[PDB]
Amino acid sequence: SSPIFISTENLRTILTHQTLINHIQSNLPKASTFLQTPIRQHYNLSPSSSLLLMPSWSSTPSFPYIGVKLVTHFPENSSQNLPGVQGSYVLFNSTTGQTLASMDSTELTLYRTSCVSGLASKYLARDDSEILVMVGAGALAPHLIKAHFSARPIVSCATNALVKGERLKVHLDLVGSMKECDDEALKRGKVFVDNEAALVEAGELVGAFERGVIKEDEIGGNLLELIRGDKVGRSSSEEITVFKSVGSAVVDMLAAQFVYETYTR
Amino acid sequence: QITLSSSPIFISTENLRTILTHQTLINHIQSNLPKASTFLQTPIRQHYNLSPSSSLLLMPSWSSTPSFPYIGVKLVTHFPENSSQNLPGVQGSYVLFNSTTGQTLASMDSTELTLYRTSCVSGLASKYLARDDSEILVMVGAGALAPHLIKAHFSARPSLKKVFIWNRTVEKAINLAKKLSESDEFPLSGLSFEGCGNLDEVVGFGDIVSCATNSEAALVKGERLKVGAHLDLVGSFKHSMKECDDEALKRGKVFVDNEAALVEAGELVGAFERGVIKEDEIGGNLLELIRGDKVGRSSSEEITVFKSVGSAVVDMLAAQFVYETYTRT
Repeated sequence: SSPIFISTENLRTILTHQTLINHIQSNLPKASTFLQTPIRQHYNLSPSSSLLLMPSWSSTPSFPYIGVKLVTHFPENSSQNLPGVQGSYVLFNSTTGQTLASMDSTELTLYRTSCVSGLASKYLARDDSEILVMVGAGALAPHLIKAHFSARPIVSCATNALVKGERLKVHLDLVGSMKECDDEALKRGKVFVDNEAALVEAGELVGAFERGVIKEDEIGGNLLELIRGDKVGRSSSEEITVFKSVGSAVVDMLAAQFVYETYTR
Repeated sequence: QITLSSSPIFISTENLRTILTHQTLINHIQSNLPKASTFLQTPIRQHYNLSPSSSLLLMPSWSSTPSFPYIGVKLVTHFPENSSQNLPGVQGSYVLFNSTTGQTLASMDSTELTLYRTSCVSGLASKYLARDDSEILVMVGAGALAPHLIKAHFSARPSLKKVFIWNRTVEKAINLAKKLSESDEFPLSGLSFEGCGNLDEVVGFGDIVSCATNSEAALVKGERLKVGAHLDLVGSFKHSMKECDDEALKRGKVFVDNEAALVEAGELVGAFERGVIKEDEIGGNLLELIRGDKVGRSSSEEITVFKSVGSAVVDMLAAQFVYETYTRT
């Protein structure tokens, strides 16, 4: 009857990066087919504040969920120990319309992006363990450690610090807008993204497109094509791979669904 | 004053019921409507056709004025064919945020919150429009809104002594009257309740006539209104049948809960479109009566009419009241 409040500790209890990685991996094709995702709604609430509404839904009974992410951006909060990005994700039953569950948007985002990048390591990191680099010690760091270790039982950039392509050992995992890689960390090899939107949102990508170092033909594919195998992952030995993630409503929905479903057994 | 939280708080419907009373919410609306209306920013709603038979609405509002530091988003789903499965068609959640820092503060059921907000807007309106010697309330409709509206009008007018509850299926009215008579609730003991099946016989009894309806059989015909009656036309989301005829608006002075009623109330729009009333002659909105810019009941013989749709500002007032009361325990 009632919707269920999933606090942050509930999220940490029920979720594991391994199982969420596998869930995303096995359901991203069908979910990307069936989920509807309108453009986001953005409102600033004051010269320094903003609200974002991100709905999504599938009304095919094979995936019966409506989701709405509500996000506040208060950047100046960072000048006072306050977090800039906050919010809640609300899940509804798409057959009856009942509110099913609500959970903290930023924690779910941590899990979502960390396991997306872990699944990307599944296709693009070479089979090498205990060799992990992490740039920054933000809240994303333990999440990304656990995800990458689940994938590869590589250097992940989640805090922002600029890494340069001349240093890198002969996989770079960029989390999404401040400089993260030099112009030609994309020189070395094949650059992959989580979805089409990255091609217009990642500052480094379209910035490298400005100066003409790479064309859009030269992008090696997105996470869906790699999962499916339509575009090949790592092919060489000491090859170059990078994966730039910006996020998508579809992965947010997959994660919210997994939380709610495995919480209710 | 007390317990704050850096987590959002889930206020259940049962929590809503033990937290709110109709009188306290009436007073909170009365004393904070002018403020909130001045400061709240409400852009156009967002509507999404989810399916040939279902839709999603998002209504955000915010005030970045620290004397009223809240952001609110009402998320509402409409699944009309749910009535075929004996399920509710209008569901959703209200999410409240701190507008100074941006943190999520509380979430609550939008449908229950709407019952409380709608009923208490009508009751507050009664304090300005119903005669203070009102003794008889006629409730047209025995649905979910009816007990709320009875309690709100009684808190508005404690001189009330008899309630007549009409419903097309009279047994629903008799059952509700029986339950309210045995209720034991304190804003309900100095009252008698009676169910009836013939609307035309009892409309003339009402010093207050409150209508929460959506059918042709529930039409309140203006000719049968008693002199000095106050007629409370309660609108609900996705309910579009006329609650009264043109004569009821012709006989009385018409007030609205806010300006949107003048374009959303089917009754008003048809009245305007046929010449029975004239828009500039509307008595005023609830904000104007509260702040004293327009007077309400002018005579003890006058017919008053109060038409309400809803407003984000009162949604926000109710959600704010629930949150702040929860934190003040």
